[PDB]
Amino acid sequence: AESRYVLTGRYDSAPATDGSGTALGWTVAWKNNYRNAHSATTWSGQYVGGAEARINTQWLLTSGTTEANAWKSTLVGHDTFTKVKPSAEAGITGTWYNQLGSTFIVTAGADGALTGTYESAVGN
Amino acid sequence: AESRYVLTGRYDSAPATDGSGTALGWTVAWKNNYRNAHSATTWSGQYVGGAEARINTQWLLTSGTTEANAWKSTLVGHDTFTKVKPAEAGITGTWYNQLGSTFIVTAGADGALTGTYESAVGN
Amino acid sequence: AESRYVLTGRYDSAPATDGSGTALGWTVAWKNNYRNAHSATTWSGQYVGGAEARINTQWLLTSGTTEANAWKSTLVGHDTFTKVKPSAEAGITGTWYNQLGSTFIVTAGADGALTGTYESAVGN
Amino acid sequence: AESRYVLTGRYDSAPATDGSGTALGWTVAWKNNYRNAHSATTWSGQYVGGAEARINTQWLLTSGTTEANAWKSTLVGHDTFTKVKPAEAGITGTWYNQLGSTFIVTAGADGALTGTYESAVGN
Ligand SMILES: O=C(O)CCCC[C@@H]1SC[C@@H]2NC(=O)N[C@@H]21
Ligand SMILES: O=C(O)CCCC[C@@H]1SC[C@@H]2NC(=O)N[C@@H]21
Ligand SMILES: O=C(O)CCCC[C@@H]1SC[C@@H]2NC(=O)N[C@@H]21
Ligand SMILES: O=C(O)CCCC[C@@H]1SC[C@@H]2NC(=O)N[C@@H]21
Repeated sequence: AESRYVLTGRYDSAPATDGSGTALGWTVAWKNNYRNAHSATTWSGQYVGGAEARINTQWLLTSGTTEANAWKSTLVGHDTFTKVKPSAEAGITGTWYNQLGSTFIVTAGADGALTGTYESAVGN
Repeated sequence: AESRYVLTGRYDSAPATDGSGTALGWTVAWKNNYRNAHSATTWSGQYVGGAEARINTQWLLTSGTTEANAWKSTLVGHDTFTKVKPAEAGITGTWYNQLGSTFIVTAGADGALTGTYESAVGN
Repeated sequence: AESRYVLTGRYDSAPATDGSGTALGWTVAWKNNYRNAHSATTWSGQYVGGAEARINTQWLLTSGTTEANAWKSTLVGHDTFTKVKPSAEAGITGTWYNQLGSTFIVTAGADGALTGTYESAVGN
Repeated sequence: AESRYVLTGRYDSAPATDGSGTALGWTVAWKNNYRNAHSATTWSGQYVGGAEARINTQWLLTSGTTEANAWKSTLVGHDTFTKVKPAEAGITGTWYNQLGSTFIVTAGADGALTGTYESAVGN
């Protein structure tokens, strides 16, 4: 769909069981079959499980630029994701929304893979 | 392999018709069959082609932490990759950064990045 | 005092009056007359005025390292500051606390200067 | 001066007795008597002394935005400074980064950084 973009990423599929979060990250390149922003975002963060599951992230959004403009190519920010209807695999897998109203649909594989789609409330 | 970790990511497979760079990113979770650092790095940047191609990145390395220690969970840095080992034109290939880490990547026609990463530091 | 560190920074002393925040930043080097962490944090952000005044920031915390360890010298994060008892000068000047329970006492000067003290709830 | 902006910051004035670098940071708000970009940059990094001294930094450039646009308010990058114009040992002096910007700084004995910054880009 016009609003959805592919994501792929990785997570720690054998996380510590000592109270620590589960490290993960993913990337969206902002091209789909409808639009192309010539940019890519990576989110790096951790999954915090339980009934009030969260994925807390920081992100880097790099736009393709000329070399002369490369100094201003990368935005930084932070997103917190809340799971709709809340193992790390089962914990992460599902639909999530962030504070902007963006939506993150993800499946976590047994091998550490993250796959899914992202819809941003802003940009593009 | 002991020192290699899986990566995946995405890149702009139809970059602007105008001298831009090609936006991209990828992730490594630092677990393999030998070690687990309970952490993940994402690199965000752009590929700059030509005679001496480069991938210029900034990265975020998040470690799993308690919520109380989350304030100190994330390192930030910057890596520049070239194909010079301390080659065909394009992103696909073997790249090395300023630390001597090895990034071996395949770029699929429709935007996928897949490969392996071997870090010269950490773990 | 043992818990307090000097800060200095700068703010836009003639900000846009079009709904935009007021850009600012400051630095703490984590040495006082009691402790030295051999590190420094910079906060970069904006002041959002009104009765529910906020300073929203991202920060970089660099520790002194050897060259071999420089790759792991810098932490990144984000702090949101709430004003205790809420011009940009008057708006910014006061006592603020962040989500960690740290406290930021600042005076904004007519020339764009920020001066004050910082007490961190964590680290050191 | 038209192209110079005020900076202040702080540095560790008693760095570790052990080969560390000296942690430091500074801020420029991009308002002077000529222009106002409604933005501020902070540089966080460390000074590495010796024969060819360096200040290695990462920076955050926040622009004043509406709250709705705050997600895109902050650029991040990295600057490396040397004293080579495109000198006495220490932080105090005139430094240049890879963009050709000029950072003129005085380091006070007890941790103050003061000076001016002229950017080769932006504004
Ligand atoms: O405009 C672009 O270049 C592409 C869209 C970027 C949207 C960003 S990604 C980080 C932040 N979190 C979101 O959910 N949306 C924005
Ligand atoms: O120690 C860890 O938590 C995992 C290894 C991290 C290595 C980092 S990733 C960013 C930087 N670039 C590299 O090539 N290595 C380091
Ligand atoms: O441990 C250190 O190296 C010095 C103290 C660092 C405390 C950091 S600064 C960013 C974050 N916000 C706070 O209020 N405290 C932490
Ligand atoms: O355009 C602006 O908002 C103000 C000028 C910003 C210039 C930036 S600061 C980080 C980077 N390093 C430099 O020397 N210049 C750019």
